[PDB]
Amino acid sequence: KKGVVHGVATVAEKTKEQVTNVGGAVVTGVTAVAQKTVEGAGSIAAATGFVKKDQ
Amino acid sequence: KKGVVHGVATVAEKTKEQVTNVGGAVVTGVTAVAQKTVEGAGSIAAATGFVKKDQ
Amino acid sequence: KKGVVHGVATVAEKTKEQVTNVGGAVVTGVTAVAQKTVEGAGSIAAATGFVKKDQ
Amino acid sequence: KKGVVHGVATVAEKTKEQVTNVGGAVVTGVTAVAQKTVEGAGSIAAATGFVKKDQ
Amino acid sequence: KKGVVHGVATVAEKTKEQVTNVGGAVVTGVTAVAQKTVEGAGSIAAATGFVKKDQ
Amino acid sequence: KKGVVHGVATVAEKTKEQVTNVGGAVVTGVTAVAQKTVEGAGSIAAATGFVKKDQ
Amino acid sequence: KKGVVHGVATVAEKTKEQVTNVGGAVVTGVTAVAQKTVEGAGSIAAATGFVKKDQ
Amino acid sequence: KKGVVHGVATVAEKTKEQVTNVGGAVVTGVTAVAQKTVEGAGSIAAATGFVKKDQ
Amino acid sequence: KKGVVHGVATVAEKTKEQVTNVGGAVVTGVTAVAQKTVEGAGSIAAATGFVKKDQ
Amino acid sequence: KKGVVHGVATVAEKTKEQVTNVGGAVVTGVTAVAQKTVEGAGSIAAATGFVKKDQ
Ligand SMILES: O=C(O)Cc1cc(-c2ccc(C(=O)O)s2)sc1-c1ccc(-c2sc(-c3ccc(C(=O)O)s3)cc2CC(=O)O)s1
Ligand SMILES: O=C(O)Cc1cc(-c2ccc(C(=O)O)s2)sc1-c1ccc(-c2sc(-c3ccc(C(=O)O)s3)cc2CC(=O)O)s1
Ligand SMILES: O=C(O)Cc1cc(-c2ccc(C(=O)O)s2)sc1-c1ccc(-c2sc(-c3ccc(C(=O)O)s3)cc2CC(=O)O)s1
Ligand SMILES: O=C(O)Cc1cc(-c2ccc(C(=O)O)s2)sc1-c1ccc(-c2sc(-c3ccc(C(=O)O)s3)cc2CC(=O)O)s1
Repeated sequence: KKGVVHGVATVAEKTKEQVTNVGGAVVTGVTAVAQKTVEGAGSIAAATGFVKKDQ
Repeated sequence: KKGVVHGVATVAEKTKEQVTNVGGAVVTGVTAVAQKTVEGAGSIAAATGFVKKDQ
Repeated sequence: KKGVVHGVATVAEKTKEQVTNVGGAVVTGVTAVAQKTVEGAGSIAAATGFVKKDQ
Repeated sequence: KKGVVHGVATVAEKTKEQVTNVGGAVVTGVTAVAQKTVEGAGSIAAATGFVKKDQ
Repeated sequence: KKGVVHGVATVAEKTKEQVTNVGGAVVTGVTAVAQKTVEGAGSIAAATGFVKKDQ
Repeated sequence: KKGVVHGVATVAEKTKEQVTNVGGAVVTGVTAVAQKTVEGAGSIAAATGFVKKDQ
Repeated sequence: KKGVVHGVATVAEKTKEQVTNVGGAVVTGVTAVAQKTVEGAGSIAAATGFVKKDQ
Repeated sequence: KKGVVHGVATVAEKTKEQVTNVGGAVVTGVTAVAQKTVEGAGSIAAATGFVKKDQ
Repeated sequence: KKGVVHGVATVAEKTKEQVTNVGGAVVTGVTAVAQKTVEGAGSIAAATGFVKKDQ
Repeated sequence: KKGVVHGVATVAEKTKEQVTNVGGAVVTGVTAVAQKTVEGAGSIAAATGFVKKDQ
């Protein structure tokens, strides 16, 4: 076989899960957050996949 | 087989799940948030997939 | 087989779920949010798939 | 088989769900929000798929 | 088989659900929002699929 | 102060919420159920406050 | 002060929430159930407060 | 002070929450269940407060 | 002070939370269950407070 | 002071949390369960407070 990509690719066979991202956010997984009190200014309480590039 | 992509591709066979994103947000997964009190200015309480690029 | 894409594609066979996004938001998954009090100015309380690019 | 796309495509066979988006928003999934009080100016209380690009 | 698209297409067989969007909004999924009080100026209380590109 | 009750009482001051029940059911709280398919014979799908005393 | 009860009482001061139950069910709290498929005969899918005394 | 109870009492001062139960079920707390597939005959999927006394 | 109870009592002062139960179930706490697939006959998947006295 | 109980009592002062139980189940605490696949016949997957007295 032959393949040429510029990116971003994701090429496969017999594949149970696939995610391609440029951005941005993708949530595909099981996630449970239980929480009782959030205070403070300002605290990232429960972050799973996170990116902060403030300018 | 032969394939040429510019991106972003996601090419496969026999594949249970697929996500392609440029952006942007995609939520495809099970997610449960239970929460009782959020305060503060300003706190990211429960973030799963998150991207902040303020300018 | 043969395939040429410019992107964004999502090409497959025998595939249970598919999402293609450029944007933008796509919500296809099970999601439960239970919440009792949100305060503060301004706090992202419960974000699942999120993108903030304010200029 | 043969396929050439410019994007955004989503090509498949035997496929239970499909979403193609350029925009924009698509909501196809089960979603339950129960909520008791929202205050503050201005707090994104419960966001599932979200994109904010204010200029 | 043979297929050439400009996008946005969504081509399939044996497929339970399909959405194609350029825009715009599409709501096809089960959604329950129960809510008791919304205040503040101005807070996105419960957003499922959302896109804000104010200029 | 003085108080004598036989029950069921609920005596208070400065009190935001009150429920007295003998029975029977009382629903006073925020509740959101979103649901897509219920089958089976016979399955309690989503029960919040529940009592079954079949004889 | 003086108090004599037979039960069930609930006596208080300065009290934000109160529930008295003999029965029976009382739902006063925030609750969100999101659900996609229930099968089987017969399975209690999502039970929060539950009592089964079949005879 | 003086108090004589037969039960079940709940006597207090300056008290934020109170529950008295004989039964029966009481749900006063924040609860989020997100769920995608329930099968089997018969499986208690997600039980929070639960009592089964079948005879 | 003086107190005589038969039970079940719960006597206090300056008390943030109180639960009295004979039964039965009481759910007052924050709880988040996220779940993707339940099978089998019959498996208690996610039980928090649970009592099974089948006869 | 003087106190005589038959049980079950719970007598206190200046007390943040209280639970009295005869039964039965009481859930007052923060709890997060995230889960992806449950199989088998029959396996207690995730049990926090649990009692099984089958006869
Ligand atoms: O609002 C728009 O104008 C954006 C926009 C509008 C579209 C419309 C389609 C139909 C429309 C109609 O019909 O009206 S409008 S598509 C689209 C975008 C796609 C991808 C974008 C990306 S991808 C990326 C990075 C990738 C990798 C990085 C690293 O590694 O740093 S950064 C940034 C951006 C943007 C940014 O600068 O934030 S914007
Ligand atoms: O970068 C920041 O400064 C903003 C910022 C920064 C935070 C940090 C947290 C931890 C940090 C650390 O630890 O470093 S930083 S939270 C936060 C914001 C929350 C909500 C905002 C809203 S909500 C809204 C509208 C809602 C409804 C409208 C209608 O109807 O028009 S407009 C606008 C905005 C903003 C705007 O465009 O003005 S900004
Ligand atoms: O003790 C057991 O055997 C029962 C049992 C044992 C399990 C184990 C799991 C792991 C174990 C291990 O690892 O050891 S054991 S799960 C389970 C049951 C689930 C649901 C049941 C239902 S649901 C229902 C009705 C619903 C609706 C009705 C209407 O409308 O009348 S009646 C009745 C029953 C039962 C009945 O009274 O018959 S029993
Ligand atoms: O259905 C009923 O008949 C029971 C029932 C019915 C009532 C009604 C009220 C108004 C009604 C109307 O108006 O119609 S009916 S109250 C009540 C019960 C309270 C407490 C009970 C307990 S407490 C306990 C244990 C405590 C500790 C143990 C260890 O350590 O082993 S076991 C068991 C039981 C029961 C059991 O054997 O399962 S049952």
